[PDB]
Amino acid sequence: KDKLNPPTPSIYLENKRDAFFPPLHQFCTNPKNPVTVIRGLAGALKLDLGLFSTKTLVEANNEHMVEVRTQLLQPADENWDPTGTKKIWRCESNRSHTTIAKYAQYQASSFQESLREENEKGPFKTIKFGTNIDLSDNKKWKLQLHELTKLPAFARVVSAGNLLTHVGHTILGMNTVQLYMKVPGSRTPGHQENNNFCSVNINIGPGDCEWFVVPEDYWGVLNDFCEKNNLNFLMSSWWPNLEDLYEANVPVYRFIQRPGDLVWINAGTVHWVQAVGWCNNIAWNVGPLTACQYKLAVERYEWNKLKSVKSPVPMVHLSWNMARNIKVSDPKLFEMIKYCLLKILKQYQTLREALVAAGKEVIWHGRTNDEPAHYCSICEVEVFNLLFVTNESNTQKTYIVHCHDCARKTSKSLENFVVLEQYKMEDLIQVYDQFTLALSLSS
Ligand SMILES: O=C(O)CCNc1cc(N2CCc3ccccc3CC2)nc(-c2ccccn2)n1
Ligand SMILES: [Fe+2]
Ligand SMILES: [Zn+2]
Repeated sequence: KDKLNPPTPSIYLENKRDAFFPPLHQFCTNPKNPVTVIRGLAGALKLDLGLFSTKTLVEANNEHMVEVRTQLLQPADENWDPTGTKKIWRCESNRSHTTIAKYAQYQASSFQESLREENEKGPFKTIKFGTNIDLSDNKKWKLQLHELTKLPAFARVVSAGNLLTHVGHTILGMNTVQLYMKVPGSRTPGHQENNNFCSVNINIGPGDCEWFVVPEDYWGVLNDFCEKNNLNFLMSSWWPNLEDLYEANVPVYRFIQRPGDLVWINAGTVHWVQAVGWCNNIAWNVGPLTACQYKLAVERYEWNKLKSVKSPVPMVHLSWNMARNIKVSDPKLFEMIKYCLLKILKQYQTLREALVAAGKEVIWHGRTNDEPAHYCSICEVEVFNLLFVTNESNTQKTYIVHCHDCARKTSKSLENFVVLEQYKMEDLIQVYDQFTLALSLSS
């Protein structure tokens, strides 16, 4: 069908007025739009993309680390097995490190080589993709990060309407900017974002990228394809065969992102990308305050536990911060948060009471103000409030956190552990009790 090749939701911007017009924000965060391409965004805001050019990056921080992915240059929208015999999803890629200076030299020489060749099944040539360049340090990237404060609020790295701002600590690559340096054929394999959070991606240019997008509600079909073909959906590198998807009645959105175009990847949207030319891209996550975002983040948080994968967004910690600090006025979002908090509060009460009835002391430990969420050092599950720490780590004040189950598996009666409490019961009950739906007259 044509229903399987739907048009891309696309907003065409001319000026600042268009960029700050509230229907834009609403269009991006509408769950019916799996992706939104905001064309002409950088030009409309007079954003200086030059601050993210390879030449500028090399001058700024020439020894900055780059995670190199070495890949094969595959034809068009396809992915062939090493031998060029059949199309497959798997596309593993070896990792190494280099610096911005060294990668720049390669990106530039690759272009010169192409010019010289233009004046002259596979097997395929090898290319290198410069990935995951960490732009978190404001003292190294001051002008770069400042330029991105010119965006409308809903798309910024930091804003009051961004759940990731309410986490209250850094989640590298989500509430900090990552940069990608590309040559033609550089591929971002298929995935969903961490905990299904929206992503913002700006192409710096000078060349284009081609994007492939599948709506969130078809992710199970792709997960099933992965399980059938011995791939881990979450953790392996795969490039979907478009003929498999068409045969499975999965719609695929496909489009070109030109320099200065902003791509909004909506919550839980499955996507993959290839560079058509030589370009750089910048990206980060945003978590709009909508029922759909919160729900999908919680679903993936729980799915991650079943798949034994760490959630980079600590959804327990975040939910308590939301209750302390955000006046929520959408009834649907409100009820989801309230439901989650009650579950958390009740499981904590059940556990705390079992510990006390077993004669185990609970030690008042408290918390530092900007202290991150904790995860179990063994199984990597988020641990909230009651921290299980060995007698030795407690004495040494390293406070290495375990969850209850992992502690119990190590030390049957918890004789090797102390139990540390970061929040008083009465304080958590109050935050819950005082978290009520705020009235807003708007839709
Ligand atoms: O191509 C762009 O402009 C966007 C790149 N986006 C990426 C890029 C990226 N990587 C670079 C591409 C790549 C190439 C080859 C193998 C693996 C990977 C994954 C890491 N990883 C992720 C990622 C990872 C975990 C959760 C959410 N997102 N996203
Ligand atoms: Fe990503
Ligand atoms: Zn554990």
